[PDB]
Amino acid sequence: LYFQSNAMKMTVVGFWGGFPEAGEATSGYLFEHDGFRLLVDCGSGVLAQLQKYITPSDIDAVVLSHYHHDHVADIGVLQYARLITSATKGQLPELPIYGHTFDENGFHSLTHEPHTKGIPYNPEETLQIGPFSISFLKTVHPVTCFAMRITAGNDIVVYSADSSYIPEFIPFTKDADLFICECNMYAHQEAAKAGHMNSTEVASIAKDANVKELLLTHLPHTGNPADLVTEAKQIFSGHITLAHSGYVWNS
Amino acid sequence: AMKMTVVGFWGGFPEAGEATSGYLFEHDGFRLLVDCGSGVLAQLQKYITPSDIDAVVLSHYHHDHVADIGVLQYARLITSATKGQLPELPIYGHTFDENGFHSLTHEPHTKGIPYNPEETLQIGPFSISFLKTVHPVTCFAMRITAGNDIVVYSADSSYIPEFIPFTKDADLFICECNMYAHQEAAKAGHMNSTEVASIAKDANVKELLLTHLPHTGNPADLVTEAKQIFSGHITLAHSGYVWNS
Ligand code: NA
Ligand code: NA
Ligand SMILES: [Zn+2]
Ligand SMILES: [Zn+2]
Ligand SMILES: [Zn+2]
Ligand SMILES: [Zn+2]
Repeated sequence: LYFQSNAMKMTVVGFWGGFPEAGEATSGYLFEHDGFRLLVDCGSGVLAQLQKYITPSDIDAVVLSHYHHDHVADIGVLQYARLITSATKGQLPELPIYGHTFDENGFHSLTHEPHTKGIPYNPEETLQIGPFSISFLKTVHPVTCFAMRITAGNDIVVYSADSSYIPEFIPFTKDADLFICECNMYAHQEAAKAGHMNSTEVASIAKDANVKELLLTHLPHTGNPADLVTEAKQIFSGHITLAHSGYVWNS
Repeated sequence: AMKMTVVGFWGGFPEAGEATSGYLFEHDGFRLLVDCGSGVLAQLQKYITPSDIDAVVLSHYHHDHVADIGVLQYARLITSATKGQLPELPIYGHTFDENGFHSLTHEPHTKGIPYNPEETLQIGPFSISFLKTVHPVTCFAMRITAGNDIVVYSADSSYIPEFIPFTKDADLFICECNMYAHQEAAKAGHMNSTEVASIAKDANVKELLLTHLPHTGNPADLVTEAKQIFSGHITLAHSGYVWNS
């Protein structure tokens, strides 16, 4: 394959855990490589926020970690956007939306023929979506969920999706250039019961896996989330970024 | 007295940084959200908090009118767990879409409450009657009263003459206007500016608010088109538009 390294751009579209704060969005991350636009998760407010960066026609594929509302809320209106745009501005190609099949109802919802098509992913195999190669790790969370290791050439981006701490994250996240990790809890808070991680746990993974940059996301709605960075810095010495709308990372 | 804030107004899907159908009604401190589409929970918090919502009522289960119900359920759950227990939030909807109605319940945070389109519904200080619209899925327009004020919300529909008695003397008619005057609307279960203006005229409404807007052309032309037929006050929906009685 002839996909170039160091030519991937990741833009944070939404980053709030559970529900969005004012004027923003829950989980949604735009990955771009040589004109191919991959949307990772598609939560509440994501279609509105996405259009700060690209049009709905510009999306080439969507991939989903799990079917919680904060990760899929805008799939339906995305399907309507493709249908309406095709009718009024010119026919678009069928949009593939990649999801797991452990929630059959959730997976079925991804297809709105002929505008979008649900395509299953197999978490035990490596998926190719345009220039992106993706492998998966099953997380620990109240519904079936998969973390993703997204590569193009030699680039490595890991997205935790949602999880409580598991040691399997260490080998999975090994040497990642960017680790986009949920951090729903502060250091003083127990997170595992809820299927989430705290800043201590997240920082531990970043350190053990020797990641280059840690991006704290899926943020809580109490406190000052900047404190998560301060807490994580006590443990992990690499670069730490707090997710915000329009944060851009270049590989 | 009654107040209405446009939270979202785009038809089908939202434009950048905005939202699809969602209208916040307020009377005597009671906050009623009419429809709950995409981007609505994000936009709503420019005005009130999720805790502040007292009830929600839904015209139909198309994605552009219900997309944010799930994250609203999560907002109530999360807020109760972290900031203090909230009352159970009633979400009123029709029962003809069984799966859609069932979704509205997430105990103990929200509860689906059926409305009967043949009866008048009482939600706190608001009284709502319904008109079945013509649209690809089952849908109901709403005549919403509090005190001496009347607001009619078309929800989504192709033109039907039953709108005229239903909308009679409304202080505000919030009407979908998905098509320009030159465009066929009925076959899509929508209305054009000519049809909308025809209802406002025949019903003698006091203000007309054009909403559920299209994503082509210049929507200001809808106002110009409607004014050729309806001589009353005409407003094009935008984020944060406030109507007061
Ligand atoms: Na393109
Ligand atoms: Na209140
Ligand atoms: Zn989540
Ligand atoms: Zn989740
Ligand atoms: Zn609609
Ligand atoms: Zn509709």
